[PDB]
Amino acid sequence: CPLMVKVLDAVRGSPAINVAVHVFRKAADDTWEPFASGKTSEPGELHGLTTEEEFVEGIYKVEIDTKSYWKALGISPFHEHAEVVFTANDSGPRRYTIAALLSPYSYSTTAVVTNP
Amino acid sequence: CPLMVKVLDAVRGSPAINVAVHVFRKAADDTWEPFASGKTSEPGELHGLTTEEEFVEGIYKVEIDTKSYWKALGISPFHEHAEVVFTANDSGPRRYTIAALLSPYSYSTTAVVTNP
Amino acid sequence: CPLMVKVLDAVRGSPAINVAVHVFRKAADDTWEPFASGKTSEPGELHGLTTEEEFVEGIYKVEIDTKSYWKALGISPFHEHAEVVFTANDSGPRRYTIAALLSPYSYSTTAVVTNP
Amino acid sequence: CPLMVKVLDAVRGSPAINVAVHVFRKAADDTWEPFASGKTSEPGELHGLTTEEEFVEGIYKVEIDTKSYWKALGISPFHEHAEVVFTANDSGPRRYTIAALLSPYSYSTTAVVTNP
Repeated sequence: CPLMVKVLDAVRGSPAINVAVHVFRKAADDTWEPFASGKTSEPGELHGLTTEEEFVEGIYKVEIDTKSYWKALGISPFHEHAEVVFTANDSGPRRYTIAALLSPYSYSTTAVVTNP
Repeated sequence: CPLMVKVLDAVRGSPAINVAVHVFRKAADDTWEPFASGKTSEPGELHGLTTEEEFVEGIYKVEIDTKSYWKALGISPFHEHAEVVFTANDSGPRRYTIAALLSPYSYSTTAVVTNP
Repeated sequence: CPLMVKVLDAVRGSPAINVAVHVFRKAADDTWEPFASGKTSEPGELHGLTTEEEFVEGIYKVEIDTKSYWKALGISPFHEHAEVVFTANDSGPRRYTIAALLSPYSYSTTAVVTNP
Repeated sequence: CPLMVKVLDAVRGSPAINVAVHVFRKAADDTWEPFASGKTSEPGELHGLTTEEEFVEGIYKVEIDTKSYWKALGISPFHEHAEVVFTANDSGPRRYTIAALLSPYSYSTTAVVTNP
């Protein structure tokens, strides 16, 4: 698991469950290729998106469907979605945790990059 | 101003000056059309991007070139840019402030929406 | 102003109005001495807390009464208050802006420090 | 483990290791009693601070010595420390995760409160 996504809800102080996540990779065409997707589970995590073989250097985009999450709760949100765009670079083994902290009119995203 | 962007630097405790910002509007073809651009000035703000007449209902993207900002300081940051995507003016004209707080591996963005 | 406090609400996308703020300075006895207080006004700001002459070197505490803010809105929040503690003016006089972004279970605080 | 503390470094995109944490409980005297302490480990977590028997309803303070952490890295920080003050309330089983995201001039803190 070189790539993990974790989503938290700052209004309720809870993991954000059932949030759709889409991952894209920038293709030679300079367009965004579907790469992986999933919905967050009870602890607000999405595991198993990819494997070390497939997760080669490149530019990746992580799209989190925050608007549907707030709409389920009855809260009118500002953003259409939250996007995280980054380069993956070989340099030691790397694991990536992309964390997102959600409010209706604000979000924070942080990357924790560790080397096992 | 109907649209104002404010950018702060969490490492130095200072406004983020000379940050490039590009604004796009989603067209009828579902492509992103260039709408306005500029660079933050010394208080970390960008004003004058649009007028009330031009700033019609639509889906807008604000792209903040964070990577160039950190590289000019000697830091290799995680994100390629910070992107904020939102529906604007769909219940009438509003005034939008988009704020971004920058760190090398993390950013936060908040919207303040007022009714003129 | 040598000291300004700005408070935003991440749930509503709005400045946080009528929030009580108390400022304390650490005394020679290591107790917290009351220094200034006030309430945020409609743009979410509190000005006029002190003067350059009064705002000497020291350790200062800014206490933001977040709990009362959320309770007046019907929400039972996690934190009792938000506290910001910092050394001020130790290399000469500076101008401080203390910003706080509020959600029910999360808050962020940032300092912007400028040299007059 | 009803209480866990997790500390992240937004400059380096890493867990914040060896950060001192002190936990206090508000005593009948209305003063702060030492309750638990520790230093964060490699994944930036502090476990084992207390037990369900001892963690009764009350007001608790968590103090994170952020200033020493930045000083070790050669970065001049703004805050003396980060403080988190909250009430623990019986109402179902509750576990508390206090998360802190650190930058030199900014920090965020979030509570994730779950019921097993």
